[PDB]
Amino acid sequence: RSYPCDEKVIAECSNRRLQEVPQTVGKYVTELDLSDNFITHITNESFQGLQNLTKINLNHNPNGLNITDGAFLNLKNLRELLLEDNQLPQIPSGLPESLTELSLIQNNIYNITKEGISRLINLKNLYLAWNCYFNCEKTNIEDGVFETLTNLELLSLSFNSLSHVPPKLPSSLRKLFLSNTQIKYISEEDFKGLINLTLLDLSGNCPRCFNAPFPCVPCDGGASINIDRFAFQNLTQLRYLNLSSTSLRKINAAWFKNMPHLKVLDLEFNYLVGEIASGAFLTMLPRLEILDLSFNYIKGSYPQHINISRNFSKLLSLRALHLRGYVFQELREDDFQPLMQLPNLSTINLGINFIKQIDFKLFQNFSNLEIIYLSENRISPLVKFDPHSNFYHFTRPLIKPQCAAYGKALDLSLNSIFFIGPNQFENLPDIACLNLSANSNAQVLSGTEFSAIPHVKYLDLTNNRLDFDNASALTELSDLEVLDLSYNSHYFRIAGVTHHLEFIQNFTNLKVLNLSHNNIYTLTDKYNLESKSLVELVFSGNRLDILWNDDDNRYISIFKGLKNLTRLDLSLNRLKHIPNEAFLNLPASLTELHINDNMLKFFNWTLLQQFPRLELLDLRGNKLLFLTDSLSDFTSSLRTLLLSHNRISHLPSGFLSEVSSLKHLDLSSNLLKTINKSALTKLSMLELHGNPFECTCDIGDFRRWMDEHLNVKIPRLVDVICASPGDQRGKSIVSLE
Amino acid sequence: RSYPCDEKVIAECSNRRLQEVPQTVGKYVTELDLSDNFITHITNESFQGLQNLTKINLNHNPNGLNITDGAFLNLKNLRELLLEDNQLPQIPSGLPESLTELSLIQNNIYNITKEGISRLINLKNLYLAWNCYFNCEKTNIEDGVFETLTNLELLSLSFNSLSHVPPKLPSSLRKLFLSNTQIKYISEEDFKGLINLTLLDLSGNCPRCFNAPFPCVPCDGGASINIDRFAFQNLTQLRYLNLSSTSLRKINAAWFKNMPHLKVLDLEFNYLVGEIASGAFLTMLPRLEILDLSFNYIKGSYPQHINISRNFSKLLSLRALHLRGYVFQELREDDFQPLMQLPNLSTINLGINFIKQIDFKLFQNFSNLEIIYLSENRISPLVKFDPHSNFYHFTRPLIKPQCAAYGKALDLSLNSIFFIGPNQFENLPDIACLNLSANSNAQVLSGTEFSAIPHVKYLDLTNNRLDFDNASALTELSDLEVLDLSYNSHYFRIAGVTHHLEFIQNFTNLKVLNLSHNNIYTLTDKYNLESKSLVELVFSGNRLDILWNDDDNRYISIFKGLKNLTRLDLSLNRLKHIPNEAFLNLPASLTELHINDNMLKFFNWTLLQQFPRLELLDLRGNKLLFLTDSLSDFTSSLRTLLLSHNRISHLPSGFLSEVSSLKHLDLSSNLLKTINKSALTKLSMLELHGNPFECTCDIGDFRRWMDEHLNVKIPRLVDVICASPGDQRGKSIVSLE
Ligand SMILES: *[C@@H]1O[C@H](CO)[C@@H](O[C@@H]2O[C@H](CO)[C@@H](O[C@@H]3O[C@H](CO[C@H]4O[C@H](CO)[C@@H](O)[C@H](O)[C@@H]4O)[C@@H](O)[C@H](O[C@H]4O[C@H](CO)[C@@H](O)[C@H](O)[C@@H]4O)[C@@H]3O)[C@H](O)[C@H]2NC(C)=O)[C@H](O)[C@H]1NC(C)=O
Ligand SMILES: *[C@@H]1O[C@H](CO)[C@@H](O[C@@H]2O[C@H](CO)[C@@H](O[C@@H]3O[C@H](CO[C@H]4O[C@H](CO)[C@@H](O)[C@H](O)[C@@H]4O)[C@@H](O)[C@H](O[C@H]4O[C@H](CO)[C@@H](O)[C@H](O)[C@@H]4O)[C@@H]3O)[C@H](O)[C@H]2NC(C)=O)[C@H](O)[C@H]1NC(C)=O
Ligand SMILES: *[C@@H]1O[C@H](CO)[C@@H](O[C@@H]2O[C@H](CO)[C@@H](O[C@@H]3O[C@H](CO[C@H]4O[C@H](CO)[C@@H](O)[C@H](O)[C@@H]4O)[C@@H](O)[C@H](O[C@H]4O[C@H](CO)[C@@H](O)[C@H](O)[C@@H]4O)[C@@H]3O)[C@H](O)[C@H]2NC(C)=O)[C@H](O)[C@H]1NC(C)=O
Ligand SMILES: *[C@@H]1O[C@H](CO)[C@@H](O[C@@H]2O[C@H](CO)[C@@H](O[C@@H]3O[C@H](CO)[C@@H](O)[C@H](O[C@H]4O[C@H](CO)[C@@H](O)[C@H](O)[C@@H]4O)[C@@H]3O)[C@H](O)[C@H]2NC(C)=O)[C@H](O)[C@H]1NC(C)=O
Ligand SMILES: *[C@@H]1O[C@H](CO)[C@@H](O[C@@H]2O[C@H](CO)[C@@H](O[C@@H]3O[C@H](CO)[C@@H](O)[C@H](O)[C@@H]3O)[C@H](O)[C@H]2NC(C)=O)[C@H](O)[C@H]1NC(C)=O
Ligand SMILES: *[C@@H]1O[C@H](CO)[C@@H](O[C@@H]2O[C@H](CO)[C@@H](O[C@@H]3O[C@H](CO)[C@@H](O)[C@H](O)[C@@H]3O)[C@H](O)[C@H]2NC(C)=O)[C@H](O)[C@H]1NC(C)=O
Ligand SMILES: Cc1cc(-c2[nH]c3ccc(C4CCNCC4)cc3c2C(C)C)cc(C)n1
Ligand SMILES: Cc1cc(-c2[nH]c3ccc(C4CCNCC4)cc3c2C(C)C)cc(C)n1
Ligand SMILES: *[C@@H]1O[C@H](CO)[C@@H](O)[C@H](O)[C@H]1NC(C)=O
Ligand SMILES: *[C@@H]1O[C@H](CO)[C@@H](O)[C@H](O)[C@H]1NC(C)=O
Ligand SMILES: *[C@@H]1O[C@H](CO)[C@@H](O)[C@H](O)[C@H]1NC(C)=O
Ligand SMILES: *[C@@H]1O[C@H](CO)[C@@H](O)[C@H](O)[C@H]1NC(C)=O
Ligand SMILES: *[C@@H]1O[C@H](CO)[C@@H](O)[C@H](O)[C@H]1NC(C)=O
Ligand SMILES: *[C@@H]1O[C@H](CO)[C@@H](O)[C@H](O)[C@H]1NC(C)=O
Ligand SMILES: *[C@@H]1O[C@H](CO)[C@@H](O)[C@H](O)[C@H]1NC(C)=O
Ligand SMILES: *[C@@H]1O[C@H](CO)[C@@H](O)[C@H](O)[C@H]1NC(C)=O
Ligand SMILES: *[C@@H]1O[C@H](CO)[C@@H](O)[C@H](O)[C@H]1NC(C)=O
Ligand SMILES: *[C@@H]1O[C@H](CO)[C@@H](O)[C@H](O)[C@H]1NC(C)=O
Ligand SMILES: *[C@@H]1O[C@H](CO)[C@@H](O)[C@H](O)[C@H]1NC(C)=O
Ligand SMILES: *[C@@H]1O[C@H](CO)[C@@H](O)[C@H](O)[C@H]1NC(C)=O
Ligand SMILES: *[C@@H]1O[C@H](CO)[C@@H](O)[C@H](O)[C@H]1NC(C)=O
Ligand SMILES: *[C@@H]1O[C@H](CO)[C@@H](O)[C@H](O)[C@H]1NC(C)=O
Repeated sequence: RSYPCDEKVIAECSNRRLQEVPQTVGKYVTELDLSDNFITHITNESFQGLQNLTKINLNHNPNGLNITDGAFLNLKNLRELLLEDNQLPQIPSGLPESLTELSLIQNNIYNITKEGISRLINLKNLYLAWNCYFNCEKTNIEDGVFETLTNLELLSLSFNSLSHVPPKLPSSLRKLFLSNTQIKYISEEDFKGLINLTLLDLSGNCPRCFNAPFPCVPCDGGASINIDRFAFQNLTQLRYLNLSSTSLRKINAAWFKNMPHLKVLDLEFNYLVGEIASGAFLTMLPRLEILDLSFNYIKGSYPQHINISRNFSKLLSLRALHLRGYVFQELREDDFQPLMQLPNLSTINLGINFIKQIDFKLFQNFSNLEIIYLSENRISPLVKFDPHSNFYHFTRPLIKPQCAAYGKALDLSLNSIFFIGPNQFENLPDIACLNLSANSNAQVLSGTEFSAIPHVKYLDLTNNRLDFDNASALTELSDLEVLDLSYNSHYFRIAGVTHHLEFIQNFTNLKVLNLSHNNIYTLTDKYNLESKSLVELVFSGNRLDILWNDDDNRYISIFKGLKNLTRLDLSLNRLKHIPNEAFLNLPASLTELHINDNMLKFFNWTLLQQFPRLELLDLRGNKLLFLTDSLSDFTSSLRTLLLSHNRISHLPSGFLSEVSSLKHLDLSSNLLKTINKSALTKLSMLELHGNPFECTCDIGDFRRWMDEHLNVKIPRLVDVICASPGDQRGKSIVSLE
Repeated sequence: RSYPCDEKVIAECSNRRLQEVPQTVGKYVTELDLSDNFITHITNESFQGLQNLTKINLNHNPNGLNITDGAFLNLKNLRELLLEDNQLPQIPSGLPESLTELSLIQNNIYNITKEGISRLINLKNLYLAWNCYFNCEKTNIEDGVFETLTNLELLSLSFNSLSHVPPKLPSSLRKLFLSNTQIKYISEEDFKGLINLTLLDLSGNCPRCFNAPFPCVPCDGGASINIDRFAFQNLTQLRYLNLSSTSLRKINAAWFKNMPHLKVLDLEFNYLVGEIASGAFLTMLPRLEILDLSFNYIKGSYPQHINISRNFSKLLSLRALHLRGYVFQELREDDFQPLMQLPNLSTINLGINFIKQIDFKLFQNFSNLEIIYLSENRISPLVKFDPHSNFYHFTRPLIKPQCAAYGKALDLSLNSIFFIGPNQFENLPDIACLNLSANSNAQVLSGTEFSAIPHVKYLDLTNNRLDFDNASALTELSDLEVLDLSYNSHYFRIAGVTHHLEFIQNFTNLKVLNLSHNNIYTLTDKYNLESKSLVELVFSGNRLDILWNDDDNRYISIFKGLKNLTRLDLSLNRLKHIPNEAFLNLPASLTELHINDNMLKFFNWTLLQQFPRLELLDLRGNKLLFLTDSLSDFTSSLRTLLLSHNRISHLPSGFLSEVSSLKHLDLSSNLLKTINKSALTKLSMLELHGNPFECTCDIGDFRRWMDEHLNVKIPRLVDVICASPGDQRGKSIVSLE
């Protein structure tokens, strides 16, 4: 059995509290990840007899790291070497020339000398970020240090006190990163011989200090980055340009004269309100797809409308427009006239703009609109950290891909819609995906509210105060497949009416329903509970304990009518015990059942006979004390059984040698002391970490079983620690002799 | 020493896990509180030799309670008897006739018979609430059961299935409570002989269901409470009338014809929008002081303005007007014209109305306005449970009394003020108290924002995103005494500027400052830190650990400048150790010092010599392991010393016999095993509960000290449990022989 690393050939050996490099690693290993360990020393004997290695990860070691000269030199096949967050005072000496990837981020490297990297001619990707950052005083770049690296495609020098663009850069460069490098002025000679440059990042130089995870210092006298007219004169191949947080007031149109392939342009966190109103540079970008002009607002300025230049109609290739934090009161049809002529424009981002009123008729004017993002605005009822991240642009999808896949998406979440008005969805396009999350919506749903958009397939109504007790609630949305009513708190509770879940029956296509954290302790559905389409139900964070503890036993067949249900989540329901009759009434069509994070003192395993389709049973975070011995007689379909964070002290005799269908069995964080031969198949995984094991002679039977059943993978063996005796405490069960 | 009760003559014996009534109670005791105990049986021998008792509290027993016939009959001086939440099936038989107060709330009493209460002629206050509630089917009231009780002033029958008003009620009645009693119709004969009635509560009968902590069922066909024109024709002495949640659409003015003393009128949770627009009943209330018409809104109706009847000018005695949940878009000067002529109107409650715009010039039109409550509205930047509770009306003060005491109060909390506009406080009265809490205000304070109201003495700016790095921040408010910047998260952090607390110096009257949970780990104030007015600083939930762990020791005199400081809160600062030099730099003028809920491993008691005014030292929730023996040489002013929730295993020899000024010493929830004679004055209190005491022969020395020092009060002796041996485990240290 592979110890302490997990073989897959890639060997995962990260976060295992290793004080030194393990010599128990196989010679056949090509990739070794030793990150997040307490390793302090690296020598030539650390990777002895490992010529087959290509990738070595030694990040965040310890919790600095001492590396001898030519410690990696013996490895002729080493191509990737990650040495991030190691507190290295300089570049490691005698590095192998075979390297193509090198990452030296978050170290104390203040000098980029020829003695360290000039020998490495095979380097393709080089990362030297967060080295001389707020310590430093200036990063010493040796004259023509990168000139010898003629095969360098990517060079990241971001987050370093540079002041000036490094001279004598290789012509092979395709991606250049110089973010937060204190470079105030850019000249024509800075990017002269870079004919193959596709990416240029100059963000955070003379910045507009906002919500940043890193220290921000703006330039003296509110100064902007000074870029010469002829600075980007020979960057014909540039596709990506990042000029975020550069305190720009004006954009010279001449910068894009010899730039006809520009695909992405980042201009967020600048002072360009005037440039948005009249932009000459907009006629210079016919191949631009993504444009970000976010958080460009004037401090204390709340205008009536957004001033969009007519030159926005010249952006023929535009697919995405990000106009967050412009801050304006009203959006009219006339204001967005230049964008209406754009054929590829599918995404509009108007989040965090505090817009009070929008003339929603303007969105059906667009040719190919797919995403309308209006989150964190003020629309009211209408009546009659990691360094390898994009810090200034949001990479996360604006709408959940599950929602957006159905069709036209509209996000009206975190607004002032405290009730759905009769003209709320007036003159709106054919929306298939709608988000009305955290609007504090206290609407009594009757089946008249969503009449204007009756083709919604995915509806997010989370964190509201909605009333869906009426049988005709949401019935106007016949094509509805997904309904998310998570964290909904009833504001007009009626005894003998709340909760009335009769509305779900009327839907012919509703497959996914989530009424989690709704605080359902009362049901009034006289007849239970039919839905021939529903496959997934999330009933987590409710009060099933109250419902099933009922003296009259009224809610005994609460989910019996859902004869198509495959997944059921009953977690966080404060369940101490499930009545035998109530469990038998659960749909026999279930494949996945979650009863985790409850207070279950006991569980009737015999009742599993009425569930012949059950493959997954989640019983984690409960108060279960014992297990069954005759599990084979109750189940023959169960594949995954999660019993972690329980009070199981003994494994019954003939448990593993009963269930033939079982593959994954989690018994971690329990009260197991020993595993016997009698208790000891198609099992592929067995979790046992965080158990108080007695490392004596009684554990010997289970150790022999581990060597006899090598295929049964036991994860994180280092966390399978002995509780007693004192001399064996701390050590792993596999480390015994 | 009094055990298990604490003598004060009133004997507190509540929540002490008592399975039976203690016989160790003194005969001199007049008041005994045995509530929240596990007592199951009550007999005539339970209170034997206690003739001096007047008040007995047996509430929430157990966690029902079995009482024998005439168990209390032997007590001739018993006047008050509380028997709440005891699961009593009927009224206790053979109760003493001497009783004046009786509470039988939250029991299973379904019958009010003559055999139980008719003998009790001395009864003044009777409470029979939550007895026949949602079980029941109807509460059986015997004909003329209350008729014999000719001395009854208060009768509460609230939360019981009554259906009809009980006939033959005593003429002595001053307060009648009939809330949520299923009484749909009120006739002239219901309150005929009640000439001395001052209070009538009929709330929750035919209700408008809302966020109620109790079950709510509205009347059939949206029915309102039917009150006869002459139903209140003889209630001339009525001062308080509660008609909340009665689904009223119209108020008959005839109900107040013979009611000239009505002081308070509750009409919340009804459908009286039309009545507010035109109310004939308003001319019938000249002596009315408090009027509540909250949550009267029309469902789905968001009107442009509030329609206030001109008859509101006839409410000459009005002091408070509560108009929450009316729901309207804009408030104009003309809309509040009838209220402007009212001389006593001091409080206006317009909370939860979603008002987008208010013409703030209308508030200076009022004669004696003191409280302007506009919380939970939509004002944006202006540019160029217990049964004895009032369930329908808010009893809590609208503005904190400490704020309101300074003068005219304005509450604009939980609104849309994301920045302070130039016309935000345009045409506003002389405000001395302002609340701008939870507005998500990201304003860069410069000293121009609060220009229109420069007489603010108390300013609440909690839960915002404010920037106060500018030295001229809030300096326009020269008379400012209290500034609350709690939970403020800086949205625009600048390295070398954030945090800059230079603004505090300019204030000549700032006494109290609260910058708690501001996450202050960086300071840039080149010179520390003068303020000759500040007496209290709350620096809790910050990062003093980072500030004092500084390699250059820049923030060593962080609070030295505040030469008037008496109270300093340094809790939740993640402090593991305080540097000796940094502690000496704290103000000598201090009287109260809180360093609680930190991670302090050690504390230098010697440094207390530079603090001759220190009376209170809070060191709770820390990791302190040992104490000093020569405390007398370091302090002679210390009165209170809180050391609870620490790791103190030993009390040094000559600790109590050193500090003569010490009165209160808390050593609870520690690791103390025994207290010696050598370690064993003006001490009045000594806390030691939750300590692992070794109840052997070594504890005997401390037990003798307890009997010798009876004046040194040890609270909750039942919680001072032995850890070892097994036979003594669970028992109290005072229970040993
Ligand atoms: C200024 O603006 C520029 C341009 O917008 C930004 O540049 C981007 O920066 C991000 C973050 O550093 C880059 O993202 C990284 O891309 C790597 C390559 O992935 C591409 O190629 C593979 C195939 O080889 C595709 O599968 C994939 O879809 C991509 O097309 C990834 O390897 C990186 O992944 C990392 O994160 C993930 C998720 O956490 C981990 O699982 C990985 O292990 C890994 O650590 C990452 O996604 C992006 O490529 C850059 N743009 C371009 C065009 O190259 C600047 O960041 C921005 N500056 C600032 C300061 O904001
Ligand atoms: C209310 O309840 C609903 C229903 O449960 C919730 O919606 C589901 O949320 C889960 C996440 O919690 C979604 O599942 C995730 O989908 C990701 C994307 O799936 C597509 O892409 C992958 C490839 O990347 C394909 O294999 C797949 O077939 C899909 O086409 C997956 O990447 C996620 O997988 C990862 O996490 C899971 C654990 O969650 C691991 O088991 C995986 O190994 C993997 O690491 C994941 O499956 C799900 O799609 C959502 N469903 C719907 C209909 O939206 C709501 O979120 C919930 N609401 C609230 C507020 O709680
Ligand atoms: C930011 O920081 C400030 C300053 O610390 C906080 O404001 C103070 O908050 C405390 C409570 O946390 C307030 O103290 C309370 O005052 C009440 C009223 O006292 C006045 O009236 C009595 C007579 O009724 C006078 O004797 C007294 O001198 C005052 O004039 C008291 O009733 C309270 O007592 C309760 O607590 C004590 C223990 O502290 C118990 O012994 C009592 O039995 C009782 O239960 C209490 O003393 C204080 O007045 C506030 N000051 C100001 C200026 O507002 C802010 O709350 C804080 N902000 C946030 C968001 O945390
Ligand atoms: C409807 O609108 C609401 C509100 O706008 C929206 O809720 C938001 O959902 C997102 C996505 O689920 C939440 O963001 C997440 O935040 C957690 C931390 O709290 C992160 O872990 C998430 O992922 C990050 O980390 C991953 C790596 O582990 C990355 O791969 C990934 O790119 C992320 O960086 C994620 O960011 C967000 O917190 C909520 N907001 C609120 C207010 O609830 C909801 O999802 C919308 N629904 C639909 C159908 O669009
Ligand atoms: C309907 O309105 C009336 C009048 O406003 C409400 O009466 C008030 O009820 C509360 C709680 O029962 C009383 O307060 C209690 O007073 C005692 C004695 O002072 C005190 O010991 C308690 O701690 C508590 O403060 C209050 O006195 C009483 N008002 C009057 C003038 O008697 C009634 O509660 C309302 N009904 C509902 C269901 O909301
Ligand atoms: C300024 O406005 C805010 C927001 O309304 C005020 O905060 C509110 O403070 C009160 C207590 O003073 C909290 O209400 C209740 O407190 C009782 C305990 O006294 C508790 O039992 C209730 O459950 C409830 O919490 C209220 O939650 C709190 N609101 C927020 C958002 O924090 C603030 O006190 C006002 N300041 C001044 C100076 O008036
Ligand atoms: C001086 C000034 C401040 C702001 C201002 N105040 C805010 C309050 C909250 C938030 C977000 C809202 C959603 N959740 C996270 C925080 C954003 C802002 C902004 C802008 C858009 C950055 C706007 C203007 C015009 N002037
Ligand atoms: C159908 C309908 C619903 C509402 C409606 N929506 C709300 C959302 C939140 C809150 C509060 C706000 C502060 N925090 C606690 C909850 C109150 C309301 C109300 C009223 C006043 C009850 C209003 C009208 C006219 N029609
Ligand atoms: C690094 O290791 C070498 C091993 O020869 C040792 O001589 C040197 O002192 C070590 N340096 C540090 C900083 O640990
Ligand atoms: C770009 O470089 C080429 C090669 O030296 C040259 O012909 C061309 O004139 C340069 N562009 C500009 C605008 O100077
Ligand atoms: C984007 O627009 C161009 C015309 O400007 C068009 O040729 C191209 O096909 C569009 N892209 C897509 C993905 O359709
Ligand atoms: C927007 O739509 C309206 C109505 O169809 C039309 O009159 C107007 O010309 C459109 N404008 C643009 C630029 O799409
Ligand atoms: C349920 O919705 C329908 C449709 O609007 C409405 O007629 C009916 O009155 C609603 N039910 C209740 C109880 O209000
Ligand atoms: C769920 O219902 C659909 C029809 O709406 C059906 O195709 C599917 O097979 C059903 N699932 C099960 C497991 O019966
Ligand atoms: C399981 O439930 C059945 C009834 O459905 C009952 O006969 C059996 O005794 C139960 N077993 C346990 C362990 O409670
Ligand atoms: C109450 O106590 C008496 C004591 O004489 C006993 O006879 C009776 O059975 C008890 N009843 C209950 C319900 O505990
Ligand atoms: C009730 O009021 C009427 C009219 O004022 C009066 O005639 C009658 O005597 C009153 N009854 C009592 C009991 O006061
Ligand atoms: C309330 O108003 C009346 C006149 O309607 C007046 O006589 C009385 O003094 C006022 N109350 C107070 C407390 O001033
Ligand atoms: C309100 O104040 C304005 C301006 O002083 C005045 O013209 C108007 O008559 C006032 N109205 C009332 C009813 O107080
Ligand atoms: C500080 O406030 C003053 C007064 O408005 C302003 O002139 C000054 O520019 C502010 N400081 C900064 C750094 O903006
Ligand atoms: C503040 O300190 C000065 C020092 O001269 C003193 O005169 C003044 O009384 C103090 N004020 C308060 C409120 O303690
Ligand atoms: C307390 O601090 C002083 C210096 O101010 C030092 O001499 C003394 O040793 C310290 N005592 C402890 C217990 O650290």
